[PDB]
Amino acid sequence: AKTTPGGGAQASQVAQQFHEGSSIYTNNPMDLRVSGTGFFAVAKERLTP
Amino acid sequence: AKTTPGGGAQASQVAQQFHEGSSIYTNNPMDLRVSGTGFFAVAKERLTP
Repeated sequence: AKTTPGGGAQASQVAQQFHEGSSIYTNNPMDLRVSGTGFFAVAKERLTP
Repeated sequence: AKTTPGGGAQASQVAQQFHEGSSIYTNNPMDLRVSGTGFFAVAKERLTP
C-alpha cells in the first residue's frame, strides 16, 4: 500500500465554460444576442422543428 | 458579481428635441409658421389625402 507510487495523470474532462461573452454592434436588426441565460433554437429543415 | 467590471457603453436612442426654433420674416403671405404645438399636414398625391 505505501511502497507503490502513483500511476501518472489521466484526463478527467474537457469542460465547456459558459461565461457570457462580449458584444459587438452592427446596428442591424437581424443580428440578435441573448443577454444572460438562454439559447436560440434552430431547425435544420423548415417542416420539422 | 463583484469581481467583474462593466462592458462599456451602448447607444440608447437619438432623440428629436422639439423646442421651437426662431422665426425669420419674409413679408410673404404664402410663408406660414406654427407658433406653438402642431404640425402641417402635406399629402404626396392630390387625389389621395
